[PDB]
Parts: sequence; C-alpha cells; structure tokens
Amino acid sequence: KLPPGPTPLPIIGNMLQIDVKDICKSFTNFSKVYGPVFTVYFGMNPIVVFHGYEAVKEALIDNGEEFSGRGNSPISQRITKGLGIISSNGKRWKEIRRFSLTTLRNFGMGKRSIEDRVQEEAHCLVEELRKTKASPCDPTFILGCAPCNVICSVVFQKRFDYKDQNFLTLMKRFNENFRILNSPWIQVCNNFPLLIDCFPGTHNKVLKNVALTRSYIREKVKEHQASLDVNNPRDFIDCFLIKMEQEKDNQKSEFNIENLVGTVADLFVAGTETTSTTLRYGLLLLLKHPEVTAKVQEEIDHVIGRHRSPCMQDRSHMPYTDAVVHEIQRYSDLVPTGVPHAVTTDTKFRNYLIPKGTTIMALLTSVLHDDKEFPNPNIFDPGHFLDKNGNFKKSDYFMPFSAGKRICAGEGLARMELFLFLTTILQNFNLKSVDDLKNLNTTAVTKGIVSLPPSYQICFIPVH
Ligand code: HEM
Ligand SMILES: Cc1c(C)c2c(c(C)c1O)CC[C@](C)(COc1ccc(C[C@H]3SC(=O)NC3=O)cc1)O2
Ligand SMILES: CCCCCCCCCCCCCCCC(=O)O
Repeated sequence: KLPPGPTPLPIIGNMLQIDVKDICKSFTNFSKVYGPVFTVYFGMNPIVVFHGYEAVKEALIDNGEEFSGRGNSPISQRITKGLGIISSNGKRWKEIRRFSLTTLRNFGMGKRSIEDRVQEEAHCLVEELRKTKASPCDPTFILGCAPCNVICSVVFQKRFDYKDQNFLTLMKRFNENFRILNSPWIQVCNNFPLLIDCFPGTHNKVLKNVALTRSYIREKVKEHQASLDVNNPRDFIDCFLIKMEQEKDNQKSEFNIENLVGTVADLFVAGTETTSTTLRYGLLLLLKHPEVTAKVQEEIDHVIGRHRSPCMQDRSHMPYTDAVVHEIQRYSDLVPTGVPHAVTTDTKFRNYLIPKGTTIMALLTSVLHDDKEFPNPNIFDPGHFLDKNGNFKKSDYFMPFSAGKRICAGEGLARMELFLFLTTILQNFNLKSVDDLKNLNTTAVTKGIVSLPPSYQICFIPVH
C-alpha cells in the first residue's frame, strides 16, 4: 500500500501529468492535492515523493537506514557499474564512503591539509580574475576551474596550471557530460530506456568522455603507485593505495583499483559542477545585492584585513558572511528534488508500506523554502540565518547537501570552497554589473536535476 497519488496511465505512469522541464513545480502541485507523501509513476516506475520538513526528515533521518539506498538508474549503472560511492549500495557503499569521509577530513591525507589546497587555489583564482583587467566577462568557465582544480589537488597531488592542456580537456569533458546528463531528457530516458537508442551520438559522446577520463585517472594511479611513500600520503590516491595494501590478503575487500578509479571519478562529478554553480549563483546574488556584498567586505576587512588571505578559522568571527553563504545555498537551491534514493527493504512510513527497491525523492527545495522557517522564502536575505543580535542562526531546515545517512560526502569541502573562494574574491575585487542592476535577473533555470543561475556578465574591479 503505497502512499496516495495521481492515477497512472497504464504504460507511461503520470509522465504526461508532470512538466519534465520543472518536475519540482509538478511535485509541489501534487502535494497541494495529495499531501506530504505521495506516489507518482515515471513510466512503469513508482516514485514516492516526500515534501516538506516533517516528511523529508522523518524519511531521511528518523528512518535513515531504510532510506539510505541510492535510487538506481540504467544510465548511472552503465557508466559507474555500481562502483565507487555515488552509485553504489550496501556493504561496498558503506565501506567506500566511510573510507572517503575520513581521508577527506581537513588533515585526512598527509601533512598538507585540504584547506591549504583550497587556499592555493583561491589565490590562483583571483590572479586569473585579475587578468580579465576589470573588463566584463562571463565568469562561468574561470569560476568552474577552481572547483575542478581543488578536486585535482585533493586526488592527484598538486593542482594543474589553468593553461595546462591536460587540465582543460579533462575539464571540458566533465562540463560536457554535465550539460548533457543534466537534460530533462535523461530523466525521461532513465524510465523509458529504449529512448536511449534515439540518441546514438549523444550516447557515444558520453561513454567516450567517460572512457578518456577513467583511463587518464588510471594513468595517474600508476604514477601514484610507483612513487608511493606509505609513511606520508600526498593525496586521496595515496591513501586509497595504502588502504588497498592492507586489505591485500582479502579478495572480498572493496578497496581495489576498480572502486578507486570510480571513486575519484565520483569525486570529480560530485564536486565540480555543483560547487561551480553555487559559486556563479553566489557571485550573481552578490552582484544583484550590493548592500550585502558591502557588509561582507566590511566583515572581511575587520577580521581578515588587507594583508592576509582568508582561512577557515575566520568564518567563526564572521557571522554575516556565514549567513550569506548559507542564504546563497538556500536560495540557489542547486538540487531541488534531491538526488534519488531507494528504500533498502520493505519500509513502513506512517500508514503506508514502501516495497524494497522503490525509488524515493525527498524534496530538498520544499525544506529550503519552508515559508515558516524562512519568512519570504523566495527573496535572497542573509537575515534568514541571522538572529536579532547579528549572530549566525543555524537551521535544521538547511538541507542543500541533503540529510541522513547519505548527506553530501563533501559537505565540508563544499562549504570550505564556498567560504574561501567568495571571501578571497570579495577581498580583492569589487563586483560591477554591465547593465543596470534592476535589469539583472536571478531566477533560476530549473531544467533538469541541477538548477542553474541565469546567464550574466560581470566585471571584477580590483580594489584600492
Ligand atoms: C556546493 C556544492 C555541493 C552541493 C550543494 C552538494 C550536495 C550534494 C547532494 C544534495 C548530494 C546527494 C545526497 C543524497 O544522497 O541524498 C550529494 C552527494 C555527494 N556529494 Fe556533494 N555537493 C556539493 C559538493 C561536493 C563536493 C565538493 C564533493 C566532493 C568531495 C562532493 C561529494 C559528494 C559525494 C561523493 C556524494 C555521494 C554520497 C553517497 O552517495 O553516499 N560534493 N552532494
Ligand atoms: C559532471 C557532472 C555530471 C555528469 C552530473 C552531475 C554533476 C554535478 C556533474 O558535475 C549531476 C548529476 C548529473 C547531471 C546526472 O546524473 C548523473 C550523475 C553522475 C554520473 C556519473 C558519471 S558522468 C561521468 O562523466 N562520469 C561518471 O561516472 C552520471 C549521471 O550528472
Ligand atoms: C551509459 C550512458 C548512457 C547515456 C544516455 C543518454 C541519453 C539521453 C541523451 C539526451 C540528449 C539531449 C540532447 C538535446 C539537449 C538539448 O538541446 O536541450
């Protein structure tokens, strides 16, 4: 007995009842008719949707174990093969994530903290923006390089030089597989697999890129193997290799060259375009909101000064900027529908039974936009994370990284990259818009699984 829901048409479920261009709007509308929990069918597939804090929490958190399964999909399986962390489940998942989480702690991979890799990058970033000579530009590409390089310096050792050819194709490929796989069409194709045949070129293009990336990562892992100094790991690959060596006698062990290549790939996928997007969105919101960028730069000046690059320890003494980064994430609403889950076994939810394997969808956006927890949930306002005395006010409704057992495996890095990149930038540049601010649109183009900020141009004017 699944939760209530629209009546499905025998073969295509409720597909033609939901706008694939903005399926979140469709879901919100269904909740107005069926309530917090409801079932909809994408083709033959039943998807139970959780909408609102009470429901999302009850599911993701209170029943975390049952809801910690990754929502399967033909396209994910063909590419990842159940390998790595993003698309794995059960034991293999539990083990890889557990290892990943620890080797991604600030000092979980050697003498060089992750924070220091981010700072080196935040630095190279401003020196690039510096090169645009205050002229108007589309930050998209340049902003996307930073997050990509962070991941590079987290898994491969040192960062790449922005001009490095290897770095640029390794990036244009992820950016390519991203622009393709984030199309509403993939959602359709995932439920009606036959449709993939209607896209031979695109199909080949993806697998082609997945080939080149994987084989490249594999080249790197051999490099890391030849130079492996077990006493002091340089990066994610050294740590994983070290771990392999230990489980060596075990042929059950998930830690093998297979999961390694996948997990590194997963890291690029899971941490590049997301961060990049929130970054662009963030700069855009700061551009549109001059009064906010000002207090941030005032806080930066008052705590960090003009003779020292910001660091994570400062965030503790910068409640406003903290509220700003949280509001940026709360407004960006990067993944409105959250990433699909799947219950691990027959699961009881209130007066409903959800059969093992059923696909779950916890509407993060419904949390992030709770009109009671965040009055005027649709306006960008740091006050949403600020108390009467200007102190940061954490919220339970802050779920942009999801929640429960499967919450973003890189929340820390994500938040770190956002705080260091944004501050390091505002400390060195002022944001000027090409046109009149009123003409500046900040409404997201919520097509596909990841929302994107509208396109825009910006001038980075170095400060004096
Ligand atoms: C501002 C940027 C980012 C946001 C908003 C974000 C958020 C998310 C979300 C919503 C999920 C899905 C959670 C779920 O299963 O319900 C996720 C998963 C994941 N994220 Fe991120 N992410 C970002 C950056 C990062 C970064 C920088 C890394 C890299 C270390 C990363 C690594 C992962 C991984 C590995 C998973 C899969 C975890 C699993 O399946 O157990 N993320 N993230
Ligand atoms: C590069 C990139 C991709 C391709 C991306 C997403 C992000 C955030 C990315 O940075 C979000 C999900 C989605 C838009 C669609 O769902 C998928 C998520 C991950 C994957 C992993 C595949 S894509 C790739 O180049 N290598 C992989 O292992 C496939 C599909 O894919
Ligand atoms: C194993 C990988 C399989 C990948 C299959 C991808 C199938 C969906 C391809 C969708 C392509 C959409 C192209 C048009 C995009 C647009 O113009 O908006």
